[PDB]
Amino acid sequence: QGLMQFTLPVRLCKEIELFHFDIGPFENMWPGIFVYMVHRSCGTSCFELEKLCRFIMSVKKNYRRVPYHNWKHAVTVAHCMYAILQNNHTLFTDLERKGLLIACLCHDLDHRGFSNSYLQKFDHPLAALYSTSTMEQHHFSQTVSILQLEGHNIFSTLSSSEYEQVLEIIRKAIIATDLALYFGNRKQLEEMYQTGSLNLNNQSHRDRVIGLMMTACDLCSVTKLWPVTKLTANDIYAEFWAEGDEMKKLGIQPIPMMDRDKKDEVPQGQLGFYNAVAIPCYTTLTQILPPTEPLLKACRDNLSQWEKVIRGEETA
Ligand SMILES: CNC(=O)c1c(NC(=O)c2nc(C3CC3)ccc2Nc2cncnc2)cnn1CCOC
Ligand SMILES: [Mg+2]
Ligand SMILES: [Zn+2]
Repeated sequence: QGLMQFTLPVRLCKEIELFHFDIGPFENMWPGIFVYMVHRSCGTSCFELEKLCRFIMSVKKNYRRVPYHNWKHAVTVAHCMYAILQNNHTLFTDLERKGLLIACLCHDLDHRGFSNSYLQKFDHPLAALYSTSTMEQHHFSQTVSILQLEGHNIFSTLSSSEYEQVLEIIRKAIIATDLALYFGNRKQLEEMYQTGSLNLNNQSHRDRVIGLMMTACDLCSVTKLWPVTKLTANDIYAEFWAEGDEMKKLGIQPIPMMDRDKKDEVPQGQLGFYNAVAIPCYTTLTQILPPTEPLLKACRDNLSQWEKVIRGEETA
């Protein structure tokens, strides 16, 4: 009952509070870690533990054995959201605490390792069904499916209209992880913040901020200790290159990040990605949520590490 608290070994208990925490190589431990994060950020009364565990294991089952967009990534993204929530606890509603961890867990459901562009060029049926944010609408669709399985409705105690709000929080959160949308969203939040217009009681403003939190959480692999960030970059390029292979099989030249014949220009590509995407992302998020500072700091640190790789002072 509410007398049963989830607990972590001492190192995990302490370090899970750090933005740069790595959830480790033991898959069996990740459901325990997520439940722990839900109990401490939401509460032990937020979800029926039996439903949550059933919902978690179905979500895990619907993640694929791909190098990067996998179950480890879902929990990692949830953990980053947990860290943002714990250090900005005053700024979020009950529905947002409930819904955002779950959105992070579900945000890449049934990812096969291929971008929205590959599905468009392949003419995947999902591209007829969802003309933009294709994968992201599929991720949400899969979330809803899993909620509608017997014994899986973790939101069963909520009123009809709360359930609808929480699903709309989840839907918009998952859609926000379409990076094609992030550039617009970050520009808008940037202008809004500088002008002083930004207003966390304005729902459409809340939506934008949660969307940037999701971008930041989604990319949070660039905010880990260097060994984690460097090893995780191998996994994403494994997917990028498999997709470039598939682009080439369609007789289409892939963009450079997905061409494995450009493996030697990964440090250059990363430098490009941090300056254009990551740094601006965590910068804007740090302005809006000052206590998310360590994400930006660890991002600048890993940039300086890539610079070191370029100049031959570091290996990868
Ligand atoms: C839009 N750009 C690019 O998506 C892009 C790159 N994307 C990533 O590296 C990357 N993308 C995602 C999301 C977009 C798919 C997440 C993590 C990434 N990296 C990473 C590094 N370390 C550890 N885990 C992950 C690389 N080159 N470009 C082109 C150059 O862009 C400026
Ligand atoms: Mg995704
Ligand atoms: Zn993701």
